[PDB]
Amino acid sequence: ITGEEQGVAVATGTQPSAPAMATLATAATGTMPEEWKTFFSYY
Amino acid sequence: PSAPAMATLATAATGTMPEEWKTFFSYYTTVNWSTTDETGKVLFVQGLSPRMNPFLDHLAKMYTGWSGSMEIRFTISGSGVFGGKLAAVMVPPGIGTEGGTSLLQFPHVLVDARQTEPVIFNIPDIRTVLWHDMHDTLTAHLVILVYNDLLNPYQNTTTGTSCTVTVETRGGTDFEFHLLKPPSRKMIFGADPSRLIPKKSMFWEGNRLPGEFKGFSIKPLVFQANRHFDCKRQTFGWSTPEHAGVKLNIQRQNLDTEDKTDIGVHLVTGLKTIKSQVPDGWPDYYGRNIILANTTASFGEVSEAMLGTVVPYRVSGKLEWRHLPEIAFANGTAKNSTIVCGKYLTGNFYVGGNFTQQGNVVVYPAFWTSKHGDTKCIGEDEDMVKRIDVLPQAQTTGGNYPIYYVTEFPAAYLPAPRVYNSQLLWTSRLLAQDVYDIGPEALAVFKIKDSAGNWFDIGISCEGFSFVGAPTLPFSSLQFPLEASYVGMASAYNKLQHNIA
Amino acid sequence: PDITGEEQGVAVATGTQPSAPAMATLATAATGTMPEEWKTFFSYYTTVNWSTTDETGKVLFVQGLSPRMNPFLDHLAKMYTGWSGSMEIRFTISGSGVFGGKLAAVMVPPGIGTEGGTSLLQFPHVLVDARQTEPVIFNIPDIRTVLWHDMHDTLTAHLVILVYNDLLNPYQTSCTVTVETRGGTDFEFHLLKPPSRKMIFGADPSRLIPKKSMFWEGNRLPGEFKGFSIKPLVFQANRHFDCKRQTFGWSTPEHAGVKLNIQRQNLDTEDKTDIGVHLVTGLKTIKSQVPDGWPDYYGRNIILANTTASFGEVSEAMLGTVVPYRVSGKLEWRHLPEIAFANGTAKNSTIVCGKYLTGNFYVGGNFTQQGNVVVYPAFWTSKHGDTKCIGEDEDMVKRIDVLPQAQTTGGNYPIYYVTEFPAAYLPAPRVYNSQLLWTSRLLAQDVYDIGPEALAVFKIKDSAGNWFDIGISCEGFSFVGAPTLPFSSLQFPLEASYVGMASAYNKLQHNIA
Amino acid sequence: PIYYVTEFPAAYLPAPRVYNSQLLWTSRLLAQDVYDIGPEALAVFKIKDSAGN
Repeated sequence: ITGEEQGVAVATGTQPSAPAMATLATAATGTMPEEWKTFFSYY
Repeated sequence: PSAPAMATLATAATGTMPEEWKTFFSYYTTVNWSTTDETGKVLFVQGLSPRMNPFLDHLAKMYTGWSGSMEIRFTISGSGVFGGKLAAVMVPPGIGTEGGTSLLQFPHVLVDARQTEPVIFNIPDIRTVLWHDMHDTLTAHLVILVYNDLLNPYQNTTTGTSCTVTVETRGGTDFEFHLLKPPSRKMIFGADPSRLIPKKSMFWEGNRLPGEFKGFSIKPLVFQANRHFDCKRQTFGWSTPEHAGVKLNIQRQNLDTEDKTDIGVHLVTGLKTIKSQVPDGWPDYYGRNIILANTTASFGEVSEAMLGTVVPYRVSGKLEWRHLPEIAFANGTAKNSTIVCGKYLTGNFYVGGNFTQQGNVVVYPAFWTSKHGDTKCIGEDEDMVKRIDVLPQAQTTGGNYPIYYVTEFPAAYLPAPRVYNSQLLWTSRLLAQDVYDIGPEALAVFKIKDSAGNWFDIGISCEGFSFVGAPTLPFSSLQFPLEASYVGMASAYNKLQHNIA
Repeated sequence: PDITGEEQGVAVATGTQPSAPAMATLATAATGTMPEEWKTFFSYYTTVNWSTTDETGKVLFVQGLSPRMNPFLDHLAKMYTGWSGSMEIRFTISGSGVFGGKLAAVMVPPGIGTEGGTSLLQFPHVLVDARQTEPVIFNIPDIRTVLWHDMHDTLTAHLVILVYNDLLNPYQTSCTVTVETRGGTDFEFHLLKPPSRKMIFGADPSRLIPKKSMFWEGNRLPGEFKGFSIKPLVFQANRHFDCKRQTFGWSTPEHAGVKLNIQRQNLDTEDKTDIGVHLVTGLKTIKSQVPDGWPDYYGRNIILANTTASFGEVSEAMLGTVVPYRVSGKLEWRHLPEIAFANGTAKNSTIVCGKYLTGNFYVGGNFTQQGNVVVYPAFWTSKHGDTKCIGEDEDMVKRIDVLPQAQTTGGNYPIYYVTEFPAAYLPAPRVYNSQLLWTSRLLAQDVYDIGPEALAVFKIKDSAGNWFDIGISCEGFSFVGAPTLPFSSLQFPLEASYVGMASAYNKLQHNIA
Repeated sequence: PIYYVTEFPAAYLPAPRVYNSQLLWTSRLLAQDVYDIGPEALAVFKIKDSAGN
């Protein structure tokens, strides 16, 4: 069966951490996703 | 007198839907997947060109442009036992297929070696312009890489085991030719390069010397001037392509050796010229510094002669000539029964033969003397090819190698005697009278069939040299009844494919 | 499941799919297209000449309905096996308003005979004046007996352009008429094939005469083609091949020399005054002991004398230039001279040559070694009093067997193709040929359907619009339908089109200024 | 560990060669700036020959 690009594949893990640590990091530094398209830059 | 009725009855009898070449898939190639093909190895590269599907191949000759996508139908026909994974990568237009392993960092679909159904790929039609032109190569590519090697559990036959991948093509739902053109009409910047290689081997003459085709040779380098014509009508040789032989005016012994011991040398006049001073049909390959000493009668003492057969021309009378025997060709004034000069067609042209009468005559290159030690086809040597002012050439063009066509010519010591030919005679007659589509960065590709599934692409460049993918393919394995079949315009920098036992 | 259909397979999307419909619409707008463009407009087909000398009822243009009538349909036809429907004819006369005459197009139904004569005016004709100053548009209905037509059907409808009123010319010239064709609304191809899948059975007569004069080599001696000649009787033994692959000759179509072997013996002629002679053994033979490729024409009674100086012989046998066959050493041969060919018995120094190639074979030449050689027939002459082209004389045409021969046949005169050969004091040297070389290669490799009383008629066309019909008989001989016509006028770069199967003993057609 | 091998002429030594701790460029850099490679870390560069080895 043809396997997709995006990944048709199976997920696996063992004893993982949380995703709230991602929120912790996002708090640490307020990095909105696509910033560079927001502010001019000297030329 | 007529009726629609009659047309209705014919549709009943025969079932034709009025444009049904767009519905089915048609054969394109078969690519061998070996149990010895290393990861990343490129199985299959093919840029979007209408020229694939035979039917669009036909219809294209009648159109100036094209658009839309096309479909590729793979049939992976392995056993249920074989393990293996085949990668499919679409290359954004203009990015090269340089090296397999890398490409894999594109987005890519995986195709398993044990698939029960064929796979249909729609090569996208990414374009910057509203409609393409019949020669445009800056198109999206499809690359089929090997991702995990073809595992066969069985190794009792230890090596050389294989699987078969057959390719079929169709117009996409949206493929549509654009501008109607008469068949046979030359497009601006070139004629249709389809008519370059005859269809059948039977018709294959070499451009160097007349003979029956006997196979192909591969070299790292390639070089020929005479009767070699580029895609764009330029030609650095000196001859019209007709193998008519070279017909000359014979001057008497006025500059023949005066202290001779052997058959004399006679300065001649070309009478027809393409290039100044050069007789039309001067044999291109012969030894430098030839010695005509000891040339009593036999000529077999000469090292690299190009002996020619002789016959009279527009004599209009009693044949006052003597018994015209054979000629040795030469070039370069000498102080004795020798011919010193070489490397260039600057010097005066001379004729080795027992001639006494002044007049005009035809001579054909007819036999090759050689040194007793020859193991080399006529034209192996740069040093012996003859230049006017420039030798064209080709070397490995992005992993693609130049080929010489090989043909028989009678040639003294050499067992199985051969001459190397740059261009097929056909390809030469054309490309003389017409300009051809082969772009500066192009490679017009042909497909050479014999039997047993043997095939190998030959491609023609701008310069008009024949190219091949790999450098050592066993030509020895082929069957004579070769057949050519145009393919398309492949990007010069790609690798040409090859599939032979 | 296991079964796989003509159009099936998993659909897979890779990478960037760029919204096909929008771009397709953009392109469609960029260049409008109808379902079949080649049916909306008229395409140049053929021009035919019209001379003041043309009596009433002279046929100008004969064209049985086919796809070949139009360029685009002609090219498409490669992809199909069958056709149906009508074709629209647009024809024009161009001429000075001073000229006067009328021309009548009639759509001849299949069963009618397409010859001239005033009776052909008497069924629905459309007529054009030399002053009309407008194309006239008339339709060719597709009358059939069979539900659809094959690609070679000879039962098709016919178009004849007659001279109605002669072409008067106040001053004292040839006008020109052009034909433009168009697919009808009803035209429709049928069973679909790949091109490169050659026509039916590989027995197709269309593969006989090459489409361009660039390839028209002759079957008697090598060289580039110079037109045709008419004769009351036409004959040749060698390289002549019948419908049935029967050949009374002694040669394969190869036309690449004679593969012979020389015996050292000088045959003890006069030590002077002649080059002596060697007997010959052929390395190869298609028939009886006959070496492959002796010249079919040369003088009997070859008096070799004084020949030591040069080949000044009368009534020549072919002089031929010589090569060593192949060797493993340096070169065993010496100073190979020009050969002169001969057959029969060496009764004397001179070789007694018969009309028949039954005797031993001999060559005049200063040989002394033994070895294999190849010789090419390369020069000829006769006595100064002669002007006859090579192959004209019955007697000099050499025979093993029955000498095939074509008589003036049912209003048709057999023809020789003429090509040039190197020869001297024979003004404009020519050699006569029963066949083209392509019609010798073929007819060797394949059997054909050429009927016992049927001819395969080909339309050979000048540039200047002239045309005439050449038909290949079961015997392989070419025929045309006049005792004499001005081939002198013929422009050298001809083309041929296959016209179909026509009964032998019906006259052939011709239209030359 | 590895030696970058290069050729400069010598006597009596077939296939003359020299051993090198660092490419010239890998030395030019590491002079001009403080690259952040750690005490127990390796900056890994993948070397692909033509043909894929």
